[PDB]
Amino acid sequence: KLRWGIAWIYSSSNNTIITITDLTGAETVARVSGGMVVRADKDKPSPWAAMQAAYKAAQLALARGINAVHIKVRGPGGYGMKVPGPGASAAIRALARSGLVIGRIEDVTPIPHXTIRPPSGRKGRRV
RNA sequence: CCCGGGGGCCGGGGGCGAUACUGCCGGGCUAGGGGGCGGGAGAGGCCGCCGGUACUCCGGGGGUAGGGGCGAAAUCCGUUAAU
Ligand SMILES: [Mg+2]
Ligand SMILES: [Mg+2]
Ligand SMILES: [Mg+2]
Repeated sequence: KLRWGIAWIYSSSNNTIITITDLTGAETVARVSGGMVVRADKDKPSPWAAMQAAYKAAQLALARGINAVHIKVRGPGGYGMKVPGPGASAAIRALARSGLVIGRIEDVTPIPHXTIRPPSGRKGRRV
């Protein structure tokens, strides 16, 4: 008997956030971030930070009764980075090793169908 | 240098001629141009109605305490429940 849930992974260039919830996504069983598992702010987007956060969220979900999960990885969608950051792969790898039953792995980064004006002006981030 | 003769001194007018070229007058054409008909092409324009995701904000439910940012941080957001 497999109780199903969803692992949302937010992999940005500065941090990662793993939220494990029920299959409707309304009930949250666990939620970990890189700042909750890493000493300094410089290591939040580290694959180590994503790996240990995925471990902690997985043990919490297994302890609270979730044994199977789909995976939805994402980055900051719209006027930002349209790809998951550097910790999504490590997070899913730690999820797989934690003993949780994997369903479907999908990218759910929100895509603007046009858009809004992004930051940094018109000369870019360095001029 | 002076004398004598011819030429020019770029022009005006008169007379007699020529009609290729330009102009004028008349007639006729279709080669350029314009006006058409037909089937298509186009982010051409104005006007009206509608949608797509993204986004921000707001209200409620889940769930704690971080989030955001950077080369590193810090200001900043958050325990009136944030991400
Ligand atoms: Mg003489
Ligand atoms: Mg004279
Ligand atoms: Mg003289």
